Amino acid sequence: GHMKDLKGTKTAENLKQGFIGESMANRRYLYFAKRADEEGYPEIAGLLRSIAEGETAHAFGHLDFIRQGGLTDPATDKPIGTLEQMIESAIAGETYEWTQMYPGFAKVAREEGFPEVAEWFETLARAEKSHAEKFQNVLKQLKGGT
Amino acid sequence: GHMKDLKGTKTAENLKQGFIGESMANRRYLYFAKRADEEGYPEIAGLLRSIAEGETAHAFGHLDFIRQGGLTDPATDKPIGTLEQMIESAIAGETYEWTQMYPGFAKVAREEGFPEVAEWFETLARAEKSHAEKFQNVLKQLKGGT
Ligand SMILES: [Cl-]
Ligand SMILES: [Cl-]
Ligand SMILES: [Mn+2]
Ligand SMILES: [Mn+2]
Ligand SMILES: [Mn+2]
Ligand SMILES: [Mn+2]
Repeated sequence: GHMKDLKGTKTAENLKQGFIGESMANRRYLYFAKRADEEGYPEIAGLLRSIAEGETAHAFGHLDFIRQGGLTDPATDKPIGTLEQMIESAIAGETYEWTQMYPGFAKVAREEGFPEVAEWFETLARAEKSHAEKFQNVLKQLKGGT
Repeated sequence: GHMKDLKGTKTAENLKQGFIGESMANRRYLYFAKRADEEGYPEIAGLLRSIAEGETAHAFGHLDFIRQGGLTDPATDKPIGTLEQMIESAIAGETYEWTQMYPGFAKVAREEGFPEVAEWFETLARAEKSHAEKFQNVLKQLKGGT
């Protein structure tokens, strides 16, 4: 029982990268499943969806080791030990997306001659602003307010 | 109607990074929802799950622009225009994970004194090998075989 700290280790970075790849895999497989669905391949669609559940299990297990080891959220570098911390992590990521990421992407898309992509990024910025506000309302309630 | 190619643009990289962040957000929010569930916060859990659906919509829309613009899969740098290409992308990512990513992570985890994390990475390598084989079997069927 020689217990070591994950902070600042390569393993900590590897758990974060594992989480990213697992997250992408579930999204990709469910996206692919819709193409199988369209074209009439229910067994392929079903396999994609079942393997996607595996990737959920993998992502969540990475997060368990991250949280239990006192590492931060891969997306935000904020702690995710408690429910309030998790909501704070949500708010930080949403805030980054609507105040920095998506408006910057929309500006670049317009500069590069991709106005339809820019309008999408603008739509998303508005959506993440909404998400942030709604998470802020839950945080206020968790902290004992209205 | 002055149509430009997304390949090699900043916008192409921004769609990929958008996809990564959206993927992580859906995973994180569903993970957070389970903590809300445990502790008896059904309205918070429900909000997390509903916002997670938004993040699905966002991720899938990024993939639509990627695919429609002839860009490759953020996770594998493989085309994802057709169902067979999507399955090939799945196989490539699974193959990377079991033949390189997870065994390398397990080796590093053991070196750094994290055997329980290593055993997890070893479990995952075995799982991704299984996923690869099962996707390879579907690809063989899509190509007209048994
Ligand atoms: Cl089928
Ligand atoms: Cl509640
Ligand atoms: Mn996996
Ligand atoms: Mn959001
Ligand atoms: Mn989003
Ligand atoms: Mn897999």
